[PDB]
Amino acid sequence: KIEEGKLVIWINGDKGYNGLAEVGKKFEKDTGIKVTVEHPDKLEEKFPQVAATGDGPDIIFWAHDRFGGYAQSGLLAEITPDKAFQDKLYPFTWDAVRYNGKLIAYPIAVEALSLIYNKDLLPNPPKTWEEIPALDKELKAKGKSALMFNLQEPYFTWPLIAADGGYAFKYENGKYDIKDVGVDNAGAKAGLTFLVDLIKNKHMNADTDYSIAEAAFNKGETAMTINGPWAWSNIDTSKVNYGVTVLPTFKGQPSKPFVGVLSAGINAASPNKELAKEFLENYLLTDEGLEAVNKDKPLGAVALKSYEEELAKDPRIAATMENAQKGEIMPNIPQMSAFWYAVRTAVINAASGRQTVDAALAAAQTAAAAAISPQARAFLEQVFRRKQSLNSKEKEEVAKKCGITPLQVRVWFINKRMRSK
Repeated sequence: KIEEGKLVIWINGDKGYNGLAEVGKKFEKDTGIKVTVEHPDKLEEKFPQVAATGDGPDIIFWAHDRFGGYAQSGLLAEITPDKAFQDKLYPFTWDAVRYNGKLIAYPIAVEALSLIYNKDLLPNPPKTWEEIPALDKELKAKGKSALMFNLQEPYFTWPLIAADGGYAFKYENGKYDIKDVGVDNAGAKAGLTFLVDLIKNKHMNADTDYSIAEAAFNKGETAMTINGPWAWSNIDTSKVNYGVTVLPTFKGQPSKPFVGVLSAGINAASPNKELAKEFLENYLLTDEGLEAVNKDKPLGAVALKSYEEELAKDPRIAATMENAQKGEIMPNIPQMSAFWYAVRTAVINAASGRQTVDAALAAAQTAAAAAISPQARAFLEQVFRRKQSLNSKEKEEVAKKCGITPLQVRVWFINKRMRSK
């Protein structure tokens, strides 16, 4: 589908989509072409599902880590800005959206998590994770808690897991080794054990999610939280007097948040590629365009040099970049999705007691390193249960929705049907 003559954009609900729509209005006013902005739930999972059949938005916004998978599946159109335009954004942001030699998206913002604390409840935030238990005990005696953050998404817990040595994929020569995962090494175990101990010792609740953590902090119930710039807006309206700073250290090591580059990709099936290019290059990626988005929900640090250097005057932005500096820009390779799913499961199981820390991370390593991820395998079985044979078109479709190779799909089905007698 995807109607030619207009632009449909998808951006996560925690971002300034209303601000983005304002940029869209400007675009429509100048060009006459309508821009509709939508914020579907689980949009990063839905995109492959719809784009696999040539449908979906013309433009998709998400951190660069999901884009290598999309590009590998041929769901993203190559972008080719002139050197003049590329010079307007930091070289490392273009690097983040380069896959197999091709730029596959326009960098927008550089996202990194930071420690957010209530200045009135804690004028001096802890420098180490180790201090949190004792700090929490004190606050509890006052009917308050020390720390609350989303424990359901590995994005928020990864900074601690990686602090003492945990890593996603090993960067050997000049590439990531998809078979060398570091979610089960000494550093990862130490990090996760500390997190589980916090929950075990009633310093945090295993079911605390994004909404719960945000409500408690903006209510003055907890002294600290971990989140990104997009959340500053709601805190401002809460009147809570907060500060944004470097994340606590662990075992004397800095927390290492995975840094994401919020980027805009163009659907390979879009019949509005030139219009998408014009919108992104001439309207959004301008000081005026980004400011409009920022006004709705803070983008944090950005890729556009001219705007980043103005934002740099803001201490919350310096804090964001300081944390970004301590962590690392995440890989954009296809396997990142399996990685995230693996850590998500491990943290949830370790925190609930379904698995010991060692058992949880052992399974995480296997899951993240698997040639066919558990998610992909599950999808394959669902399809197989309905049809044990697929033609070329169907195989291509399944692969795209799957985030796996067409040959992988083909051989899996063959192996699945093999018999001996």
